[PDB]
Amino acid sequence: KNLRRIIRKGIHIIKKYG
Repeated sequence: KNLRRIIRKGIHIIKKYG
């Protein structure tokens, strides 16, 4: 995909998990 890092950026949630 494109802007994947940007697309998921706005989301960046799974990263705030653990």
